[PDB]
Amino acid sequence: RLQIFDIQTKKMRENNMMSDDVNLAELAALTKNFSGAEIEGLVKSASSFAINKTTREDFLNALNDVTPAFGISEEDLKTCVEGGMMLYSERVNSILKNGARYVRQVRESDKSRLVSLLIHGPAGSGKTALAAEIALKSGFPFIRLISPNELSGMSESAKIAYIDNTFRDAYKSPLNILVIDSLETLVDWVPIGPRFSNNILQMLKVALKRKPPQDRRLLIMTTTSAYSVLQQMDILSCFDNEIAVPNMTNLDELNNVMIESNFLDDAGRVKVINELSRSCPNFNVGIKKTLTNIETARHDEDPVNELVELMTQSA
Amino acid sequence: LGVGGLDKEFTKIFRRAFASRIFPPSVIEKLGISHVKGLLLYGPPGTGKTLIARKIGTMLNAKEPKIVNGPEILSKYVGSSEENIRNLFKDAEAEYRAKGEESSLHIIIFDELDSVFKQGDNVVNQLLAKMDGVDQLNNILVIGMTNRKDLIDSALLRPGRFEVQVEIHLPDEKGRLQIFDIQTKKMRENNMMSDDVNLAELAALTKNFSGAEIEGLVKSASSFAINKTVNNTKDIAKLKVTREDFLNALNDVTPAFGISEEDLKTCVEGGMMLYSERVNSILKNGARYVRQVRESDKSRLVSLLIHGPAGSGKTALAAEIALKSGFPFIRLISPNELSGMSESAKIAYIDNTFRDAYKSPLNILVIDSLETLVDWVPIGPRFSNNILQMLKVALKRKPPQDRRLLIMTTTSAYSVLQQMDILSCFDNEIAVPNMTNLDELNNVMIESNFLDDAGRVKVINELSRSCPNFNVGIKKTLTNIETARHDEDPVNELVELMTQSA
Ligand SMILES: Nc1ncnc2c1ncn2[C@@H]1O[C@H](COP(=O)(O)OP(=O)(O)OP(=O)(O)O)[C@@H](O)[C@H]1O
Ligand SMILES: Nc1ncnc2c1ncn2[C@@H]1O[C@H](COP(=O)(O)OP(=O)(O)OP(=O)(O)O)[C@@H](O)[C@H]1O
Ligand SMILES: Nc1ncnc2c1ncn2[C@@H]1O[C@H](COP(=O)(O)OP(=O)(O)O)[C@@H](O)[C@H]1O
Ligand SMILES: [Mg+2]
Ligand SMILES: [Mg+2]
Repeated sequence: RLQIFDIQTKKMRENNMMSDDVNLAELAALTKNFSGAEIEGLVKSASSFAINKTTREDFLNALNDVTPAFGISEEDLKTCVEGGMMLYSERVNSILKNGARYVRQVRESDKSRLVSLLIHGPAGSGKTALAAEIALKSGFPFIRLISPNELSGMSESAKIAYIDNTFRDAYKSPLNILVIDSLETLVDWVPIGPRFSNNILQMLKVALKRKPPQDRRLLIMTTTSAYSVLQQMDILSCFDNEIAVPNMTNLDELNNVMIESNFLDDAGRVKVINELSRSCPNFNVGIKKTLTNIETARHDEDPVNELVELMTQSA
Repeated sequence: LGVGGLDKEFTKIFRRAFASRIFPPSVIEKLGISHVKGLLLYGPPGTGKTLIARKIGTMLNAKEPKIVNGPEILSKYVGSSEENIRNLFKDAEAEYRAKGEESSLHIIIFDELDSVFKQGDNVVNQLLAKMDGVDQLNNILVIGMTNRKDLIDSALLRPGRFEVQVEIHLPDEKGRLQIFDIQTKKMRENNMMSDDVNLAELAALTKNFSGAEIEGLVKSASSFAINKTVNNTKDIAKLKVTREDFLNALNDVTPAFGISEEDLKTCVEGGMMLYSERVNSILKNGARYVRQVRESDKSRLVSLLIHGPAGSGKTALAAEIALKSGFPFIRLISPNELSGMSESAKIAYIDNTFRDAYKSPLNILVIDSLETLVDWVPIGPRFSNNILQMLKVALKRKPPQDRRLLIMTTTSAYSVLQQMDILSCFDNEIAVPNMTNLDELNNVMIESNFLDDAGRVKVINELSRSCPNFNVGIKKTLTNIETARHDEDPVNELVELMTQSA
């Protein structure tokens, strides 16, 4: 990419129309998966800044207007899928360190060019947020997620073609990561029949075992909440490891979350725990329920007496 | 003359199709016979069917053959398609009325005939009318060429229409040696070729090549020598191609009907260690089967089913046996290749693959995920019946004319198949078990150089009383071995992962 920058900026350099503070070497590193036309567009946008004013900052600002293919889907992953992250238990830290180890292994090994992991647990635990958070810290150039929102209102034939085209594009960068969300909902599962589409299932089953070409590598993460259903369709031999995400069952974790969420002074935080000590000592709820009950209690006239009632109802 | 290889398939053609034209009309009328007016040739593409016709045309001093393309005729408009047929024979019609019996021979060539039957009738009727009906013309000879003889309707093969039929095969070692001489005569005769180039050695390296590929190889070899001087510069007096040029050129042309080595090497095999006696026994049996195939006449078809627990390592043994065999033709029909195709498309693809497999002395077919191809699901159960019968029939059929292939398929649903009643198709069964002893784990850890012996013994010490009755396949064990290598505490992580997997 350095030579492409040289070719593009030779004309600018040759007429002393370029500042001396701009270094092309750093630009050659900032643009990680750009093409020639992308560099041309970047140069044009940067020159537009100088033209409109009547430098390095011009290029740095132009970098914010051009988004390349094979880039990072920052908005979809960051905003919707992550709305808080607090270490309420040791298991979260263990899961995060294992994920980091796997991410580093994928980058620093030749034998492992394809790793697939399955994240399953009761609904509302937070599987999807962990899946996206692990990928965000990796820093790989390419990241994409497949969720039902993309396939809504489509026919089956278009669905297969779309997924196959995405997987085809996945094999054209040094590093890739893919996320799959709510596997059961993608296949249109309803238990009365049961009813579902078999072609999509077979296509996914074939895809999940294929290896990339030319010393290339990619990582796959999937999230599910129907482990038994997947057991019925005997596709458990595709994933090389599993991770379990349980719910909360101790009052200490609830206290830690309450402290992290800035509920109120310690006086009432002690009273809530004291009441729940003998109200229902064996509650079992997820993070999503608690982080919405805390939100609900804050806006009420009697937060202490309302949060306890909500906890009793949920349990 | 200009044609090498085919020797016995040319004398027979000349005996029947052309031998009569030489003699004077007097003796022919004396005998009371008639000249043959049809001829059919079939074989794999790019093997030299038109060349023999053109070269045999020159001996008789006949007019230069005309050519017609079947798809071209069919694609044009209907009116022009009907009109153009009468144009081909115009010269023959004129010269016949001009001279009579003493006219010269005219030869016409027709290519891709089967395209007309693959669906058109007007052209066939007009062709037959000019050569069989009351409009008989006694100065033409029609030659038809097709790659699939079974599709031509039997009505055309009876006497009076395409009486003689011939087949063309891929060249033998002698054929490749002769075609190389035919190609390099000009270079040899003017001293532009080195003395270190040996053709007898070149003949063996190119195994399943056709004539066009040999010509392209010569072209690339010449290009290699030419490029070495440019960058035009007057030095061209000692230009002489050499062996190294052809050896480099060999790595440039990839033939059809050839080894798909990339799929065999990259995706399937990435590690192989003999940790037990059973692996050695399996490999020995595979080698024995290969040698049985190579040096026996009674066995021309062998099919095997390798079965075991999911993730046992099935796909690795098959590819390892296949690669060491050294066969000219190796191929796989797998869900990766069939992905995204329709049902009828799948049927046609499988049929075409099997037909192509019948055109080499030795072949290997690897069918991957047999239960997945049929699209089976235990819930219904659901499956496509039509594909099942195709696969059931194809697994017993024998290749024609003393050819041989080995089919191998892998599955993990032995109960489903035995229920389906298709277990009579497979000649033999092989079972690959999982690891059940810690001494095997010790060898697995040792041969991968996981870490030093001091920490090596500790893992065994811990597993001795952690969980002595583990049962895990090679894939999961080797993945855990590698995933524990990038951690701060290899021992605890490895022990916990291996215990959890069990
Ligand atoms: N440690 C944590 N792990 C997961 N989620 C957390 C954590 N701390 C806070 N949260 C909050 O939990 C909320 C619920 O998680 P998330 O949105 O990932 O749900 P989910 O498991 O994908 O949901 P569903 O099962 O309905 O598909 C997130 O908005 C996140 O803000
Ligand atoms: N001796 C061996 N036998 C089998 N596999 C081995 C051996 N040594 C190492 N391996 C590794 O085992 C891994 C598992 O192989 P493979 O994926 O083909 O198995 P499988 O049981 O057919 O898998 P699948 O679940 O896709 O059906 C391969 O990556 C190979 O690297
Ligand atoms: N035995 C042979 N000797 C020399 N050249 C051959 C031979 N067989 C095929 N060829 C090459 O094949 C080319 C023509 O083949 P082609 O007309 O395509 O036959 P078909 O169409 O029947 O496959 C020629 O360029 C010729 O050099
Ligand atoms: Mg989910
Ligand atoms: Mg396999």
